[PDB]
Amino acid sequence: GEYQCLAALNLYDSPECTSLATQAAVGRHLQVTSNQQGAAVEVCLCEDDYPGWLSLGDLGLLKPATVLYQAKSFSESEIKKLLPGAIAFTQKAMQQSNYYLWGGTVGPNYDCSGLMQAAFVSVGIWLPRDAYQQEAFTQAITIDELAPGDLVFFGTPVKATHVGLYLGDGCYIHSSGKAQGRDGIGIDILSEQGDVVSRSYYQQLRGAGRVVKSYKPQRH
Repeated sequence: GEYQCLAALNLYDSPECTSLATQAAVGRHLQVTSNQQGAAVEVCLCEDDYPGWLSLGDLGLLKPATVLYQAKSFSESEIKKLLPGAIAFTQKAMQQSNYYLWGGTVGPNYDCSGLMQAAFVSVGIWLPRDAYQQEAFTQAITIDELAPGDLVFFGTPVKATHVGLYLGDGCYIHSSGKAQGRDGIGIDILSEQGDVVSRSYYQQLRGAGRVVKSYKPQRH
């Protein structure tokens, strides 16, 4: 059935609950499946269709839904007006102590795609959870077409593995990891003239996307 989260919940990428997949903010809706494995149960968050594993203890942090989640729609022009608020969310998040948390979604500690999802949700707009899904979902544009509030994608030939929010003037805001990044939220530029972090990510640049609708996944 469908439930509302009474507290922020961790969802894991396996029944073993050793690696975080996403986090569900208080008030989100999820569906609990009959697939229980080990000490966990498979769930699927409603707003982004994102699957993961919930500890069986956390079932007491759910309240049954009698009104099912339905996604809101926005026109392209409505979305344009909301982009400044998404940007502002990221700027404020950068100012709170934070590190790069794989699966971090509720804050203050984000992963790259989790920051994007949280920023857009703050203005009412849903994105899918993972970077490759955010690229599939958004309207592909060229690098040269980037405008503030568009998403910047980085990764392998197979898929995007990283994402940031374009600010203008080649600059973007993102959460990035330890090995090549800042271990948290910061500013980089799409230029080989940038600093070593900027250069590292620039080498992996894949594409760019514009948010032209709010995500409305399929009801399973």
